[PDB]
Order: sequence, then structure tokens, then C-alpha cells
Amino acid sequence: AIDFHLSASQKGTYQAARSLARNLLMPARQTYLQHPPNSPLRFQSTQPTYAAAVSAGILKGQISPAHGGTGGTLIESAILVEECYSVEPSAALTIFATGLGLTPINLAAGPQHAEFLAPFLSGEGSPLASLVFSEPGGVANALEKGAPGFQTTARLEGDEWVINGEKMWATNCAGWDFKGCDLACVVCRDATTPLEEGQDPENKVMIILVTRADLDRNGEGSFEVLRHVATPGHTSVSGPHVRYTNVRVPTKNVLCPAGQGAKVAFGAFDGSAVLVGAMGVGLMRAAFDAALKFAKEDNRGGAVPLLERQAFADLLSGVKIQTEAARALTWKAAHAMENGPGDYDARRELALAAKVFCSEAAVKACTDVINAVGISAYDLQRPFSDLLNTAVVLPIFDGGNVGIRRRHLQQLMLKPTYDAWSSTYG
Amino acid sequence: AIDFHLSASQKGTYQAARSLARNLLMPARQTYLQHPPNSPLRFQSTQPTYAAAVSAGILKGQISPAHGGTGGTLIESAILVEECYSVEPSAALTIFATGLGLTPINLAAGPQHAEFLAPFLSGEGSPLASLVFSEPGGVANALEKGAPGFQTTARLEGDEWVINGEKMWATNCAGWDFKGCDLACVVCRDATTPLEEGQDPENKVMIILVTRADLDRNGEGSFEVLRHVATPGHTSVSGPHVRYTNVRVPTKNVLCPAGQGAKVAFGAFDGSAVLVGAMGVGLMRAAFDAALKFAKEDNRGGAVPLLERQAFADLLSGVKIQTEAARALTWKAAHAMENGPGDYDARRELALAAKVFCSEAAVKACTDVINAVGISAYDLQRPFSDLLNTAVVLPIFDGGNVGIRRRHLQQLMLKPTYDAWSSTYG
Amino acid sequence: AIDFHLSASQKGTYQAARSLARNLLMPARQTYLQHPPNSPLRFQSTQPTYAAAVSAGILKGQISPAHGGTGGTLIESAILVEECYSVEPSAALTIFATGLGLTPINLAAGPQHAEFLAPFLSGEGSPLASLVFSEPGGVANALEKGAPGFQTTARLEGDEWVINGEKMWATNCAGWDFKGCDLACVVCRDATTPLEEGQDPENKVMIILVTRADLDRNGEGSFEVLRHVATPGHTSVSGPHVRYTNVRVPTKNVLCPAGQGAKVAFGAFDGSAVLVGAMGVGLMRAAFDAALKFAKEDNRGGAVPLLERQAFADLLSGVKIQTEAARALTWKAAHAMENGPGDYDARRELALAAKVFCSEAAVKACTDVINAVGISAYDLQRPFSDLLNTAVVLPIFDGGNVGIRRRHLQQLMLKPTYDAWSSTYG
Amino acid sequence: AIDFHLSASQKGTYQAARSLARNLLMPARQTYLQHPPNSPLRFQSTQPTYAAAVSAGILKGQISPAHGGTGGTLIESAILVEECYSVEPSAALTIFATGLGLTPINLAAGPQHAEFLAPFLSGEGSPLASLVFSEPGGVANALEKGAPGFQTTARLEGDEWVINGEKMWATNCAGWDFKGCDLACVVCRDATTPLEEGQDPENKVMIILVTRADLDRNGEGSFEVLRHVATPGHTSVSGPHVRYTNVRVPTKNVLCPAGQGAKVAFGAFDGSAVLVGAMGVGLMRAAFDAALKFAKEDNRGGAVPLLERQAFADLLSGVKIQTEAARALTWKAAHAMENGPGDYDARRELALAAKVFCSEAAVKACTDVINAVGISAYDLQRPFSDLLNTAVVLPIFDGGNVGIRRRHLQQLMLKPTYDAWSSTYG
Ligand SMILES: Cc1cc2nc3c(=O)[nH]c(=O)nc-3n(C[C@H](O)[C@H](O)[C@H](O)COP(=O)(O)OP(=O)(O)OC[C@H]3O[C@@H](n4cnc5c(N)ncnc54)[C@H](O)[C@@H]3O)c2cc1C
Ligand SMILES: Cc1cc2nc3c(=O)[nH]c(=O)nc-3n(C[C@H](O)[C@H](O)[C@H](O)COP(=O)(O)OP(=O)(O)OC[C@H]3O[C@@H](n4cnc5c(N)ncnc54)[C@H](O)[C@@H]3O)c2cc1C
Ligand SMILES: Cc1cc2nc3c(=O)[nH]c(=O)nc-3n(C[C@H](O)[C@H](O)[C@H](O)COP(=O)(O)OP(=O)(O)OC[C@H]3O[C@@H](n4cnc5c(N)ncnc54)[C@H](O)[C@@H]3O)c2cc1C
Ligand SMILES: Cc1cc2nc3c(=O)[nH]c(=O)nc-3n(C[C@H](O)[C@H](O)[C@H](O)COP(=O)(O)OP(=O)(O)OC[C@H]3O[C@@H](n4cnc5c(N)ncnc54)[C@H](O)[C@@H]3O)c2cc1C
Ligand SMILES: [Mg+2]
Ligand SMILES: [Mg+2]
Repeated sequence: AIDFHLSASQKGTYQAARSLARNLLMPARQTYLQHPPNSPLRFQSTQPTYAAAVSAGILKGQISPAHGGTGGTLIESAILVEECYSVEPSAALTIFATGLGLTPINLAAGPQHAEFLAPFLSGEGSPLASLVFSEPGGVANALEKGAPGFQTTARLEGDEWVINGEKMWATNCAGWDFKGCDLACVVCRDATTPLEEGQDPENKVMIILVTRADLDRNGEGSFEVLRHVATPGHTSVSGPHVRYTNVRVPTKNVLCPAGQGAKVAFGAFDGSAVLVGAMGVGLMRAAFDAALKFAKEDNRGGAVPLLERQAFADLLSGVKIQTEAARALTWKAAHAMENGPGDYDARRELALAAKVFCSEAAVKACTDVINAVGISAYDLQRPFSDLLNTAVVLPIFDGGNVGIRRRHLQQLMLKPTYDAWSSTYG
Repeated sequence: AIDFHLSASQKGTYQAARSLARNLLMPARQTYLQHPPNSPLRFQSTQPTYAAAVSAGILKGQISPAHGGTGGTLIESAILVEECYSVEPSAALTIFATGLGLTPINLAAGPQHAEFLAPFLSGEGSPLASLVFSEPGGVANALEKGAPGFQTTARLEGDEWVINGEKMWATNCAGWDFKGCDLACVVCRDATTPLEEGQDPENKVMIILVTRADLDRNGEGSFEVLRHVATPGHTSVSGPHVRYTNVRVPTKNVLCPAGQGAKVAFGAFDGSAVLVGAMGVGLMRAAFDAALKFAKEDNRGGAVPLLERQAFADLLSGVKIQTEAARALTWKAAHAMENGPGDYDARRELALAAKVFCSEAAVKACTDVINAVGISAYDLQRPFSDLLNTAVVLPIFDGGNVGIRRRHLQQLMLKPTYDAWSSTYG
Repeated sequence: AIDFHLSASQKGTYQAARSLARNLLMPARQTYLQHPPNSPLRFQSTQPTYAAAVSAGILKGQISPAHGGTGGTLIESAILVEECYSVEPSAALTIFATGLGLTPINLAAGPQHAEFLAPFLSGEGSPLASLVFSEPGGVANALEKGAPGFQTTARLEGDEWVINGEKMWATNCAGWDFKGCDLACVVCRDATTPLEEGQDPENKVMIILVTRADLDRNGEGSFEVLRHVATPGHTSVSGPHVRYTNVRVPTKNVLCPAGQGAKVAFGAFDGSAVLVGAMGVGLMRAAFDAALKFAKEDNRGGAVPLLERQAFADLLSGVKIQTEAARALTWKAAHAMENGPGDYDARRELALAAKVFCSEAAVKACTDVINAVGISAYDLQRPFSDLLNTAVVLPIFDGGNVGIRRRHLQQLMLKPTYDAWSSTYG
Repeated sequence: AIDFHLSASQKGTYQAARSLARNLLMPARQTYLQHPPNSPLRFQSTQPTYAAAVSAGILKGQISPAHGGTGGTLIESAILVEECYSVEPSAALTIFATGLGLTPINLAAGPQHAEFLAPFLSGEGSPLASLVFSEPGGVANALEKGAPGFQTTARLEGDEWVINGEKMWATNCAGWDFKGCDLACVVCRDATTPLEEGQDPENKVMIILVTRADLDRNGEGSFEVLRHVATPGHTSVSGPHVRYTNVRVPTKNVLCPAGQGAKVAFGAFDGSAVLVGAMGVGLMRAAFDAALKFAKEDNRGGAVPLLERQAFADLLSGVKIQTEAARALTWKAAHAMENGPGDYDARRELALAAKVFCSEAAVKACTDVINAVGISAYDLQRPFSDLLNTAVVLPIFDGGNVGIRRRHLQQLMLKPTYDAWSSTYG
């Protein structure tokens, strides 16, 4: 039955989220601010915060009970993500990115993959996982007929899969010391045999695990950071341009065989679309809160309070309205992904809707709040610039809206089985 | 606990709504279409349909069980309103307006007001009710200090209240024969004693009941239609410019005494704000459905299916995303209004949000699908033009966004007790 | 030398436009309102107006001096169109549609075509022209490799061309008495010899003249009015669904040989794009004027003038700003089309820009003004609803923004010779 | 005569602007980039290239011919500003800000003021001027009845004016060495006698010159930089929070006596509004060019060029359209400000319009281009982030759109003399 009240457990999640952001993430921010904005040392300095998160069981919660994890719901994740993004986006993302890295494992792992999950179930240390998908040259057209396909390839040679390629933007993939993370899910193209004339490129896509142990065993030059990328927000996040060279792994490392990889990757990106929605809600909440606090304490030298000016008030209420719509849609999507109604195609349309709606609304909200607050918002002592520069990544990352998210919505509607309102009216 | 599944009762509401719309409303439209677009004969011709709806208990459903009715939840009203607006907005509104007319009684009735509700609990005939608020000269500033205030006044003379003034836009107020509807809740300004220097005009606002009976007793010309207004949509809806001249009623007709009328009127308007949200969702659904249908069956003489144009698909998926957000927000507001969490001030901000967001989103969606369908959509054989001309009213009526709904949002934020997210997180 | 001042002549053009609109167009409106909105005899009552326009040399002005006319500049046309659309769009469009019909003749006519312009150069009566290009099944994809192409076809049987096809939306094509207009440029597909395998469907496109004399000559059944298309705006304009059956004409009637018709059609559409911009400017001007007028006389019962409300004033000034941008862009495109400094590609990018910017701005302006004016704008006694219903056609007619106008912009930019700012800086 | 062709003198200005930007501004950028992002040394490091611009005659060009300068038309200024902003906004703004500082003197100088202008007319050194208006507490309400008014005050004590107050954001006011620029136009309120009951605060507003020589004469503590403000773009621009303490100047230093200052300051801001339009155009051009460059050399791993994606193309053409409207509007305002037709009030409206339209269109263009380019736009190696962070200042600076520019538009429309289209057709 239609209910917007948090359960006692969901309220616990909210309170826990508040404490995590306040006690772990805020100190992480003061810590990385001690290094210049283009320094990879920002990322490295967050390792002790990450460890503290690990000790509190965050990584265990990112693994499904099927695999021995404690795993929660997308709804609970959405609540956590909103709160963290309202406080400290960059340090939070490093943690959420490990969750993304572990998602393909939740979706496709079998019993033989348990050994790979062990470091993450330990409840100690600071292991990092990464979903290693994107490439320097772009991947919006990795599955397009007539195109080159993924640049990163795997070849079965004897009893070993051999990986070669360059990747970029894959959060966490280089690990704390830039020599490779604990567990990478590398999305690549099987090239043991050539793509046949007219064959669907998706038939060749795999996901193969690569651990830090694999890289070490393969020795010098097997993994290399080609370029650290400085970004205008998320300054403690590390997703460098990297290269894998002749990285040989055992057959047990294959997660998704050729022809099953794309589906699992997009499956992982469906879940994260929901949390990108939550990211947007969190930034919008932070923007509204900061603008409202500005108004309530600063009348800009006027004869009346700032909120008594219709033009200012209407900008703020506009943001509040979009934020409330964004959270409702995000929760609807989080609920539907795990409960229906509607088949998977219908559930996924909502996750994509949340992603697209909230990411763009977050950018618009940030720009509106800047105009409302006025010239003061150009002062970097105030939070407004960082908010905007955090928001603008939402539409373009986790599968950009223009080149990926919207192309999928197109394919969904094209299907004969498309049933517009099934995700609502059963 | 966060849940978006419809209960059995909510599924039932939805099924009954589909039935009502297809079986009663659609025929009402075939009937009124036979009269000229700008003729009050359209409204008059809907009486048979209306009475049939009365026979199915629709009016009983607009009255709270506390007063003898079968009224349900705001959530169920949202589901009903969405479906009716997706099929036939004009015939639907005349019915919903009686519901609005009855709301102030549902909210503030005393034991002595039971007799006034009798015709509406009868289950037969075709009694009309009206919330009579708007006036030819505007009402956004009715409560504004230094302004004239309501043009409609009532003054206590002996043992009868005497009502004088002109109203406009008040749906149903003139009844089927244009000589006065069964039950009108007349909002007006006590003028028995003058507003005192600097006194809050809200102190004088009353709601007085006026029945067809009262009007008949008052004789020749106590009620007069001064002008029938022709509208581009809602053509079977009747809310003329009218005048009450020396309408004398017994003290039992007072629903809200001077200084209590404003709060009750605005309380009614908070509930209706949620349902305007639902109206917006329903038009959006109708526009998306019609556009999708067209696209599935006309490739515009193209070499591929219409949906295969990035540009066309993007307009439609844009509408879908906005509609899902609009419904999610509407249901959240519907739920919160009756369940919290948060102050009434908190709950209220969400109802206003739904009104503003969905009304404007409805107009955008209709504009978008017109562009997507193309030149064909100027063709009055298709539903698109009437969709737009219906949607355009949503932002301006039931308290316009610009001068009323946003002014209320402004005032809520201005309160020292404003607590932004209490309506979600407590 | 950059100059926005009207020359003496251009001021003359503007005064003439003002006079035409005030003395001819306004009365045409009061006149055609006497007849039904979906009736084609509303259209017939506008003849005296058209004939007065003809008397004043308007039609001679639509023909270039090369072909014996008194043709002016695109800038003067933009001035005229803006004024007319700010007053009376429907009656005005009948006149302008003749200008469009005549345009391919201005672009493509040779010595042998002089005979066809005679009725338009005589300064007598009320001859109508029409560019008959649009078909029931759409035409955005008539030029596309794989599609059924134009459904209207012409084939060379001996020494006469035989034309068969159905048409729609072609303003003016059926004449005053509905038996066919004086002069139609029929755009069609050469079905004399089948299109070759893998051949650009453009190669078979023609334009062929068809006079009322030709229709009369082919006798009964040669021209038939199938369906009259009712539209929400332009209610006095007649552009029905018609069929040409075995319409036989001499080889002199060919204006554009197979393979040349597409370029000339789009050439004509470039010119009109600029004028669609002017239409948009005109509607925006009227919307702003009406809203401003409303505000200066009606304070909506407020304690202060309506323009003292920030939210209201910002809506109005937003419209004023867009209108000024719209006109400045329209004039730039009008100037560049005939004067450079672009090459033809650069020039038409600006014409398309004007069409897209102003059409969309007009729709947005009409929506904004309705919200600003409020509930009063739903009253058909006021001009706001009609304004919206006219503007909504601008993005979709004369080559919709979505399936053609932007498709051409894309092709322009794809050319290796594209030089972004050459239309301004050389 | 409506003409969009540049004259030989305007072509000359364009060519000189290209050369100046490339030779002076680009090297300024490579120079200041050697210092940290937030360092005041970025500003200081631009002195040598500022001196080169001075030697090139740039400051002479900011002074009106009436004072011995070679200042040209606003149109030519708009051409220069667009080019400079398309190349290097930050170093450009420092130069343009000296022009703003000289503007009140161009507008109001008396014979006694020629000595103050002398340093700026020599063609050597690197003199800086500042219009010192803005204050930490805000200034949108400096003229509001019932408000505190400017915090910066001046009092006549004998034969000297004594100035006290804090200013913030006033570009260049602190000079190269942070101890005060060469020539500051300080906007302040006369506090010699108190404001009378219900008196217009405008009556007390003055502009008083303050030179570095004045500051040195007044001794230690008379001028102090309180805080250098770090900004997300314009990182070489210095407009710190500063304090003037008991700064005494002779009466010759008074530029606008009490009651004349506000009109001159706003006069300066009317001219600057046009040039902000041009800054907007320049950033839009730069964003469009950078995205087109990326598209023409990077197909994102596709089977077709990036421009063949309808999605990408539609985003770029949208930016191109807005840019053409922006420039057209800016040039119209430039021309009308100096040539009419219309009142000063009418001309003024167009300047305000260009500022509001173009500033907001620049922000929208930058966000659109980021979405089109995709994740690559988040890489600080590419120009898109810096473009956005430059663009967001435009709506909020030089008199913010929400608090100032739109309030001026509102006051214009409120005048009985308002004549909507006089600046076009008057
Ligand atoms: C902070 C951060 C964290 C990230 N996390 C990860 C991660 O954990 N793992 C990972 O693998 N990657 C990660 N990424 C990368 C991110 O997911 C990107 O969205 C991904 O690289 C795809 O980028 P894109 O959508 O721009 O596609 P691209 O291929 O780069 O396309 C770019 C643009 O080209 C256009 N385009 C291309 N093809 C088409 C088409 N067919 N139709 C229409 N338009 C088209 C679109 O306009 C699109 O916006 C991260 C990036 C950042 C900045
Ligand atoms: C189909 C239909 C059904 C209706 N049903 C009913 C009904 O059942 N009962 C009833 O009483 N009425 C009814 N109405 C009227 C409807 O409720 C209107 O919204 C109501 O009259 C208020 O209109 P408004 O908001 O435009 O206020 P107005 O006072 O008309 O204000 C108009 C505009 O002025 C501007 N404005 C005025 N004051 C301010 C301010 N202080 N600040 C900023 N801007 C301001 C705003 O832009 C506002 O939009 C109906 C109307 C229609 C068309
Ligand atoms: C008042 C009025 C006057 C008119 N006057 C004339 C006239 O004088 N002469 C004449 O010939 N016609 C006339 N027309 C019709 C006008 O020329 C139409 O614009 C023309 O028929 C093309 O319509 P369209 O752009 O909707 O294209 P259509 O082919 O009808 O398609 C419409 C929609 O299909 C989608 N679409 C189709 N293909 C694509 C694609 N490849 N990419 C993206 N989207 C696509 C687009 O979203 C587009 O909006 C008139 C119409 C009106 C209303
Ligand atoms: C790079 C840069 C260069 C600059 N150059 C100069 C310079 O050379 N000289 C100089 O003096 N300053 C300069 N400034 C400051 C600039 O001119 C600002 O626009 C100015 O300080 C006014 O800011 P504001 O419009 O936000 O007004 P504020 O008073 O700061 O108002 C802030 C916000 O409050 C709200 N508000 C306040 N009052 C009202 C109201 N009455 N109605 C509605 N809303 C209201 C509005 O949303 C407004 O945006 C510069 C600033 C920067 C960043
Ligand atoms: Mg009045
Ligand atoms: Mg203060």
C-alpha cells in the first residue's frame, strides 16, 4: 500500500548515514584540503577515513547475503547516498565506487568467485574495488556495429586469459598506491576469435576479474598510470587514465563469458542510476539549505528580510519543489527495482528516469541558488561553487544522459512488450 | 515503510475510476460536443451524465464518513482524478467542483449543518455544490493589508445575514438552470462593523452557506448571471460572472464566523492543490499515450520507425520522465497531507509543490508532444490541441501559481518554525 | 556600417504595414467571426480584405523585379509580417501564403513562365497562389533513402505531364470557390522512370505549376476537396486535404525538372524561415502589449499596482527581453540571406536559427503571459488563448524544427567547409 | 538603413582585437598559471602584460574624445570585448575594469578633473582605475527607503571630505601592490547631515575620487586589504574586501555631489551592461568552438562522426542559435544606446536586456556543451569547466540579474512614459 513513512529500520539507516557523514566524511574533507586541488595526494589522504568506513561494516553491506554479505536495499542505499552527498560528495564517492565495483559480482558471481570477495567480507583493512568500463577514446559506441569496439581486449592463450588495454575514469582502479586496486571488474572484448561479418559486437563482451595479486604476479609494467586527471569537483576521487599490459589471469578469473558481459555491466549501471538520482537529491538539499541559511541571516542591506523579495523567494521555492519531486521519483525507482510492479524493462525505465531527472535538476538547482544568493556565491569561502562543480558530473558520468541513458530509454519504448504505466498500475 | 504497491482498495479505486471515465464521462463528451463550443448549453447538457454518477455514489464519496458519506483518502482521490483527467477533463471537473464545494463543510461543519448535506447524501437527483471564492476583480490580494479586500460582503441585520457582491469563475455556482446551485459556500468579508485601523483583514473573512432554497425565498433578482465566460478548454464547465443582491439568510447558514473563513477556505485549497497535481499527471499520461500511439503507427513516411530518431524519442522519454516525477510527488503530497510526518505547515508545502510542479509540467508536456508529433498535431481530429488547452488552466486556476501558490510557499519559508525536510525525515 | 535604424523607405514599409493591419486586417477579423470556426466559409468572408491588399500592390511586391514585380527585401517583409501577426495572424497568412507559392517562381522561373504571373501582376481582383508540398503521410522523410517518397506523383506521357496525388496543409490551394486556386506550385515525384537501386531519391523531385485554367480544362474529378482540416489557430485560413486526379499539363508547366525541385523547395523554405521568425516576433509583441495593458489598468484588487509585484514584472520583462532578441536575430538573418557575408550555407544557418529561436520563444512567451495575467487569460473575450494557439503552430509548420530544420543544421555543420562565424565576421 | 555589415573601421577593430587577445592575453594566462589557483600573485603577475596593453593604446580607448581620449562606439567596444572573452576572460576583465572605473569620469568630469585622467592618457606605465561601488553587506538595496543605505560614508569637515567604509568586489581597487589603485571612483553616502524623515536616500549619494597619492598622503592605516577573495574563475582578477579609514580629500576630488552620484553610477552600469552582453557572446563562441573542435576530431569510438549523432548535433546547434541571438541583441543595444531611437529610458531597457539575456544564455551554453562533450568535459585539461566557472559570474556581477537588473526593468515598465517599442520603431 502507498506509504512514504520510513520504517524503524529505514530511520536507523538515515541516522547512521547522518553520523557517517558528520563523523567520517567531514574530517576527511578537512584532511584532503591540506593538499592542492590537483594533487593525487587528496585521494591518498582519505584512506584512513575509508578504513573507518570499512570497520563500520560499509563494504559488507555492499555484498549480497547470497554471497555472504550483509547487503541492504536500494531504498536504504538511496537514503545513505543523499545524506552523504548533502555533506561531502568526494570522499563518499570513493566508498560508493567500491560498491559499484562489487555490483557485477553480486549480479553474476558463482560459488567459484567466493575467494575474490574475501578481503571485502573481512570487516577490516581498506580494500578497493572498481568497475573498469570506460576508456580514453570513449565507450558510448562500444556495442555499435561497424565501430572499433572496446579497445581493451582479452585473449585465451593456453589456460590463461590475457588482457591488454587502456582504461580511464574507472574510480578506484589504481588502488591506494597507484599500482592497482584489490579487485577490478574489467569490461573487455574477447578477441580470441575475430568478430564475424555482421555479428553483433555485444556477442564478444566479457567481464574478467583482475586482483592486485594478479598484477603483482604478472610483474613490472603490467599496470601503469598514464595520467592522473584533475577534476573541478570530486577532487579526492581517483579514476586515472591507466594501461594493462599482457595481464595473464587463470580461467577462474572470468566473471562473465563472452556475450554476457554487456548485460551485467548495464545491470550494474541500472542500480547506480538510482543512486545517481540520490546524489542529485543530496546536492539539491545542500544547495537549498545553504541558500535558505544565507537568506535567514543576511538581508543584503534591505529594509526587509531577503525572503520577502518575491524574485528571491521564487528561486528558492522552485529548488525546493524540484528536490521534493526528485526524491519521490528516486524512491519510486529504488522501490520498483527490487519490488515491481512491471518486468525488468519497466523497472529499469524508472531507474533511468531518476538518473536523468535528478542529475539535471541538481545542475539547474545549483545555478538557480547562485543567482538567488548573488555575487556572494562567487566567493569560494561559501559552498555554492563546489556544489555546482559537483553537480555537473551527474548528467555525464555513470553513463552520460545524452549518449547512453537516453539511447536506452529509446530502445525500451521500441519494444513490442513496452507497457507505459506497468511500473505503477501493475 | 516505503512502499509504492497499490493496496486492494487502491486497485479498486483505480478500476472504478477507469469504469466511471469510460462509461459516464466519455458519453458526456459525445453529448456536449453536439452543442456550440462557446455555449452554456454544453454544461447544461451534462446533467444526465452527472445524475448517473450521483446514482453510482460519486457525491456520497465526496463526503467524509464523519458526516454520513463514504469519503476515502486523498491518495485514492489522486488516483481517481488522474484517470478521469486522462480521459475527459471537462465533464470530470464539474463533478470534482461539487467535491470542492463540499470540502469546507467536511472541514468545519457543525451539528446544524447536517441538513445542508442531505441532498448530497441522497444518492439521487443531480445536486450541484460550489466553493464560491473568486471575484471579477481578482482575489490574490483579498487578505492584503491596505487593499480593498473581498468585494463580496455580508452584514448582520437583526437575525439574518445579508449578502452582497459579485463572484466569477466559481464552478457550478449558477446551477443547471443558471438561477442558483443547490449549495454554495460563499466566502466573503464581514462588514457589520468596519475593519479597524491596521487590523488584519483575515479577521473579517467568513464562509456563509447559500442554498437554492434561500435564493428562491429571496425572490426576483436576488441572483443573476451577468456573463457566461467561454473558455478554450473545460467547455462544459460553468463558472459565470454572477451577482448576489441582498441575499438574506438565517444565522444557521454561517459555516465560518468572521475570522475563521480564510483558514478553512485555504485548507480546502490545500487538498485541491494535491488533486490539481493529479489532474496534471492525467493530462501528461494522456499526451504521452496519444504520442506513443501515433509513433507506433506512423513512421512519417520514413526509412526507419519514428522512435528511431534520437530527436523524436528524446521528446517522448522527456515527457515520460516528467510524468513519473509528477505522480511520485503528487502521491507523496497526498500521503503526507493525511499522515505526515511534519507540522501542517510542513505537509502543506508539499501539496503546494505538487500543484505548481505538475500544473506547469503538464503544459510543457503538451507543448513537447505537439512538437514531436509535428504538423499533424495542429489537426483538430487529434487530441493534442484540446490537451494543451486543458493543461493551460492548471497553473492559473485553483489559486494561480504566480500570485497565490508561490506567495504561500514564500510565507511558509519565512516562518521561524520552517523546517525544510521534516515532511520527509521528521 | 552596423545600423539598426530604418531607412526612410523602411519607415514607409512599416507605416504601410500598420495601415494595412489596422484598416484591412482588423475588420477582416470582425467579419469572419460571423461564421463557424471549423467552417471554410469563415475563410470566404476574407475576400474583400485580400482584394484590398491586392489593390494596394501587395501581390506585385511578392514578385521580383526580374519577373516584372515590385519585389522588396526580406527585411521589409519581416517588418510587414511582424506588424500583421501582432494584429491578425489568420487573415494575414492567406496573403503571405500566396507569397510563398510565388517564391519558387522567383527562384526558378525562366522566360517561358511569364504567362503564369500575369494574374498576379495585373493588380486586379484576388488571385491566390500556393506552394503545394505537404501530404497526409508527412514529408520530413520523402527525401530519405528507403522510404515510399512523395505520394503525389507526376509522369511524362508523350508531351504532357500527368499528375496524381493527395495533398494537405497547402494554404490557399483550393481557391475561393473550392474548385482550385489560380496558381499552385505542386512539389512531386517523377514516376516516369522508376528510381534506380541505391539512388538518392532527391533526383526524382520536381515542381510543376497547375493553374485553375488547367483544372477547368481537365474537367470534373480532376480536383477534389476530400477533407477540410480544422485548426486551433489561423481559423480563417483554408488548406484542406485535396486530391489531384489525372491532372494533365503541357511541358511548359514544369518549373523544376526532376532533380532540381528539392533545392528550390528548401530555398523557398529558407526565405520563409526568416518570416516565421517575424511571425514569432509579432505574436510576442502582441502578447507583451496585452499583458502590459492589462497590468496598467487592473491591479487585481491589490494595494499596489500589478507591476510592483516582482514575480509579475519579471514574467513581463522576460518576454520583452526574448522579443528584442527574436527581432534582432530575425533582422540579422533577413539581412544576411540577401547580403552575406556568409556563403549560402552560412546564410541559411541564420535563417533556420531565426525560425527555431523565434517560434519556440513565441510559444514560451504566450505561456508566460498567461501565467502572469492569471485566470483572466482563460477568458476567450481576452486575446491570450488565441495568441498561444497561433504560436504553437510556428515550430511545426513550414518545416518543423525537430524533423527538418535541425536536421539541416546538422548537415550544415557536418560540411568540411562549415565556417561558424563567417556570417558575421567574414 | 538596417545593415549588419561591419564598416572598414569595425573590421579594423575586430582584427586588432584578435591580435591583442592572441599577443597580450594568451601570454598573461601562461604567466599567471605558474602561481597557485587562489594566489593574489596571479593578479600581480599580469602587470607586465597590462603595461603592454597600455602601450598599445587600450586605456586611451577607454576615455571619451571629450576628455582627450580616443574612445569609440559601444559597438566597437562590444567587438573587442567578445573577442577578448572568447580567448582569455580573466586577464581581459582586469583591463576592462579600468574602463569601468573611468566611466563615471567620462560621464561627469568637470574642468578640475582633467589632472586625474592624465596618467591614463600617457600611453605608458600601468595605471589602474576602479569603480568602487560594491560592499560586503550587499548593495542591491542601497537606495531603498527604510534601509541602512551604503555603509561607506563621506562627511565634509572644513575644506576636506572624509571617507570611511568597507568595500568588496571592486575590481582593481587595491592596485598592483595592494595599497590602493591609481584612481578609484568611490560611491558613498553623504553623512554630513542626516537623512530627513521620509527623504529619498538617493539624495545623499555621491561619487568621490580617491587617488593613490591621496592614500599615501593620508598615511598608514588609511587603506587596508582585509581579505583576498578566491573565485572559481577570473583567478587573476583582484576585487578584495578592503577598508578606507578617515581618508581625507580636497573638494576638487568630488565628482558627483550628493544627490547626483546614483544617476552617474547607474549610467556607468548601463554602458557596462552592453559589454556584459558581449562577454556572454564571447564565452558562448568559445564554448561552441571548443565543442565543435572536439566533435570534428573525436567520434567517441563510433561508426560515424560525432556530429552525426542527432543528440550531439542538436545540443551544438542550440548553442549556435542562442549565440547568434545574443550577439544580435548585444549589437542592437550597443547601437540604440548611442543612436536611439527612443528616450534614454527606452535605450536603457535594451542595455539591461542584453546583459540579462546574454549572461544567462552563456551559463546555459556552457552546461549544454558539457553534456554534449560528455565525461571528457570534467577533465581540467580541457577548457569546458573553466568556461562554465567564468560564465556563472555574468548573471551575478555588474549588478546581479535578480536583485538589480530586473528591478530596473520593473521600474522602467512602471513609468507612465514607458513606450514599449520606441527603441525600435520610435
Ligand atoms: C567522478 C567520475 C567517476 C566515474 N566512475 C566510473 C567508474 O566507476 N567506472 C567506469 O568505468 N567509468 C566511470 N566514470 C566514467 C563515466 O561513467 C562516463 O559516463 C563514461 O566514461 C561514459 O562517458 P560518456 O557518457 O560521455 O560517453 P562518451 O563515449 O565519452 O560520449 C561522450 C558524448 O558523446 C556523445 N555521443 C557519443 N555517442 C553517442 C551516440 N551514440 N548517440 C548520441 N550521442 C553520442 C554524447 O553527447 C556523449 O555525451 C567516472 C567518471 C567520473 C568523472
Ligand atoms: C475552469 C475553472 C474553474 C474554477 N473553479 C473555481 C471554483 O470552483 N471556485 C472559485 O472560487 N474559483 C474558481 N476558479 C478560479 C480560480 O480558482 C483562480 O485561480 C482564482 O480566481 C485566482 O486567480 P489568480 O490566481 O489568477 O488570481 P488573480 O487575483 O486573478 O491574479 C492574477 C495574476 O495577477 C498577478 N498577481 C496578483 N497579485 C499578485 C501578488 N500579490 N504577487 C504576485 N503576483 C500577483 C499574478 O501573476 C496572478 O497570476 C476557476 C477558474 C476556472 C477557469
Ligand atoms: C498554418 C499552416 C500552413 C501551412 N502552409 C503550407 C504550405 O503553404 N505548403 C506546404 O507544402 N505545407 C504547408 N504547411 C505544412 C508545413 O509545411 C509542415 O511543416 C510540413 O508538412 C512538414 O511538417 P513536419 O515538420 O511536422 O514534418 P512531418 O514529416 O509531418 O513530421 C512531423 C514530426 O515527425 C518527426 N520526424 C520525422 N522525421 C524525422 C527525422 N528524420 N528526424 C527527427 N524527427 C523526425 C519530427 O519530430 C517532426 O516534428 C502548413 C501547415 C500549417 C499548420
Ligand atoms: C569578478 C567580479 C568583478 C566585479 N567588478 C566590480 C567592480 O568593478 N566594481 C564594483 O563595485 N563591484 C564589482 N563586482 C561586484 C558586482 O558588481 C556585483 O554584481 C554587485 O556587488 C551586486 O551584487 P548583487 O547583484 O548580488 O547584489 P546583492 O546586494 O549582493 O544581492 C544579492 C542577492 O540578493 C537578492 N536580492 C537582494 N535585494 C533584492 C531585491 N531588492 N529584490 C530581489 N532580490 C534581491 C538577489 O537575488 C541578489 O542576487 C564584481 C564582482 C566580481 C565577482
Ligand atoms: Mg479592480
Ligand atoms: Mg548586513
